[PDB]
Parts: sequence; C-alpha cells; structure tokens
Amino acid sequence: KCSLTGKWTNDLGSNMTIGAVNSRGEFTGTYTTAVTATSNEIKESPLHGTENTKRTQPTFGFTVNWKFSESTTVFTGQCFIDRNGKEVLKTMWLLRSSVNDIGDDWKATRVGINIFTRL
Amino acid sequence: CSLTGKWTNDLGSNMTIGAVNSRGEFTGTYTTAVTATNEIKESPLHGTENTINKRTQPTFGFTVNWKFSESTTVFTGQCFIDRNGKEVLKTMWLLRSSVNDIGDDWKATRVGINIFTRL
Amino acid sequence: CSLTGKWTNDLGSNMTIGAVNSRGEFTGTYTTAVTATNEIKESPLHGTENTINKRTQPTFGFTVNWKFSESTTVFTGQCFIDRNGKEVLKTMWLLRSSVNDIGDDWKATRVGINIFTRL
Amino acid sequence: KCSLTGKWTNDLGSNMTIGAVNSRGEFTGTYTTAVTATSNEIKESPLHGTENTKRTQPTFGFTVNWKFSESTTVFTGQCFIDRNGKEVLKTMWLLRSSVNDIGDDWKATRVGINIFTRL
Repeated sequence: KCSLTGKWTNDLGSNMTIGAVNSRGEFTGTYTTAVTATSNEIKESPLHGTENTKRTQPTFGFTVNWKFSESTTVFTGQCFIDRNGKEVLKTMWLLRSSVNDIGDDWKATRVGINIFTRL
Repeated sequence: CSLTGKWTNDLGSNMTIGAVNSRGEFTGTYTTAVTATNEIKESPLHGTENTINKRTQPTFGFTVNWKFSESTTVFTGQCFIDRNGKEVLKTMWLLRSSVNDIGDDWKATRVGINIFTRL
Repeated sequence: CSLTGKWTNDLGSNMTIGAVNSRGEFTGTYTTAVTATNEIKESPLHGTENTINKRTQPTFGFTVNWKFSESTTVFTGQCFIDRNGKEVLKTMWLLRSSVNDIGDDWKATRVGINIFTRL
Repeated sequence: KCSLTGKWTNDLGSNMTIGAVNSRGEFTGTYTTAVTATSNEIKESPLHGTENTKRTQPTFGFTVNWKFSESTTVFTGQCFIDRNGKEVLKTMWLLRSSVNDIGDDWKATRVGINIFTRL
C-alpha cells in the first residue's frame, strides 16, 4: 500500500501534489518548489511521471517542467513503508540548467537527493 | 530543434518520440542495447519539453519505465544544434534499481551520460 | 570547522581523519556499515581541504580506496556549522565499481548522499 | 599495462599531469582545467588521488583542489585499454561549489563525465 497520489512535502521545504495513477503507471500533478537557484518568481509547475507496475514498494520516475525558467528537473526514487507504517519517498534528481553553446553543457547538470513525506 | 523523430545514442540504443503536444508533453519508445547485464526490450518513455520563452534549444526531461525488472530511468538534457547544422541530444541520466528495503536505498541510483543524434 | 576527528554519517559508518597538514592534505580511515551487500572492513581514505581565502567552512574532497573488491569511493562536500554550534559534513559521493570491459562502463558509477557528524 | 603517471588531455580541453604511483596506490599531480564556471583566473592546481591495487585495468579516484576558488572537484573512473592498445581513462566527477548557509547546499553539487587520453 503505497499510492503515489496525494500531497507531499520535502526536506527542502517544497510541496508536491500528485493525482490519480492510471494502469500504465503514469500520473500528473503540480510541484511548488520551496527553493530556487534563479532570480525568478517561484511559480508553480506541472510534473509528469510514471511508476513501475506486483510489489508493495514500487520505484517511479517523474519530470517537473518548471514554469518560471528554461529548465527541467528529473526525480527518480522508490516508495518505502517507513517501518511503523507511514509511506516515505526517497528520490534523487538531476537539475538541468540551460546554456547557449554545445560547449558549456558540463556546467549544466546538478544532482541531489530529496525525501518526500505526506504533508 | 525538437524531440520529434527517431534517435540513437552512443550506446547503440535507439528511441522514437511521437508528436510533442501543445503544452510540452511527448511520448515515445526506448530500445536500449545494454542493461545491468533477463532480456533487452523496448519500453515506453514519456517526457516534456520546456516551452517558456519560446526557444529552439530547450531543456527536456523524460522518464523511461523499464517494464522488465522493476527499474526506471530518467533523462535530462538539452536539444542542441551542434555546428554541423545537425542536431544533438546531450543528456545525463539516473538509473534507479528496485531495492529490497528502505535501508538499502543508498545503493539504488546509478549516474551516467548519453548523447542521441538522428537516423 | 576542520575535518580532524572521528566522524559518523547517517548510514552507521564512522571515519577518522588525522591531521590536516599545512597545504591542505589529510588522511584517515573509513569504516562503512554497508556495501553492495565479501566482508565489510576499514580502508584508508585520503583527502584535501581547500584553504584559499582562509575560510572556516571550506569544501573538501577525499578518496576512499576500498581494498576488498576493486572499488573506490570519492566524497565531495563542505565542512558546515549547523546552527546548533555543532559541526556537520554535507556531502555527496560517487561509488565506482570495477567493470569487465570498457564498453560496460555506462553502469559502473553510483550516486548518493552522506552526512557525517561527530562522536 | 595502464600506468596512471603521465600527461593526459580531456574531452573538455583540459590537461592533467600525474606523477609516479606508489605501492599503496596513491599519486599526485597538477591539473590545468580548460573550463571554468567562475570569473577567476584559470590557475593551475594540484590533485591528490589513489588507485586500487591484480588487474590490468584498475579503477581509481582523485580530488583536484582548485587554486583559483573555494571549490573541489572529485573524479572517479577506470583505466581501459581502448581496443587497439591505447589507454583511455573514462571517469565521472562531482563539482562541489561552496555556499554560506547549511540550506543552500543542494544548489551546490554538479555532476558530469570526462574521458582522458594521453596528450
């Protein structure tokens, strides 16, 4: 029992809202980040993702298409039943900044973790 | 530069992305040539291209849901136009493996790079 | 804040760094509590703290050479001073596995996070 | 036969010079980067690392303590005999930028690849 639908808050402070997961595992939702590496308005954004499909703790993966910037973030993790019986999503992401030349690409990728809980 | 078409990366793996809808969203299929070794196979991958500020070289992020075995991959990158007037997808990914328990999570994620071109 | 002392991270693993020489360099031992599963064990790790601009919270980078099995790890992070006036090592790492051939390289690196404190 | 000593050039354009590797696998050298994510003088710097120790293609790991900035980079990879009989070092690195608060840590880590050859 680890539905992906719902509202979740992360260690960095953000909030993530996911909808009803279908049969092929997909889903959609909004993701208000609580942190920014830019100078723009922290404006909400939609995230698209899929979750494997029969174990209780399935690994998923989604893309959050930010609205206030030319960037994308990709999280990938697994739904765990944190010992007592509370769900906990541990994930990792790659923050893709945008450049102008096919040269300054390396300085474009950032990596970090993120633990989500049911806010 | 658009993620519509048949793409092959540097590992020998192909991938086709059908039409990138109004909003951003897009679908396709992925045929890898490697693995952590069951059988190779296609799987469905869905993504999203970042429109905002109507570029020609935007960042994108798609999730490949490996059917065989409980994996996922996520690719994050930018649609380029390398100086040969051709196209080039420069991206890094994260391969999440399904792990037995919450406390064996530290070892589930793998990081690497891939570069898709056209065929 | 200095990398001198006995440190334990969030995985149950300890680590001790002897004296950080004039230049930067420093040595120590690492005792993990996990693995990709031979036996657990200590191994020697050497690092380097970045002096330039004489800070108190500088970045560092040390390489743990896993003797048992042909691995490596590398940790990159910053010596912090979290608001409890205590210390905190916030770092991410890369675990490289020895692979049979050049063309099976894409799957050798793993990415994750660790946070060492004091004892 | 894959000695680590010597001068190597990387895909990004940089040059790396490594010295004599000892018995415990360690080594030292300079590393002139050919790219910078800052506004400083691209000034040379020393890198410290170790290499496992009996296979022909051993995996290593080193830290490059940059001189023109409060930062550290950590590479980790493996020495491969590129088919014909030329050595080739494939590696990955984590570029650790420095922050001021134990909060803005996530925006601090960058990841990317790097292939070295005997310039």
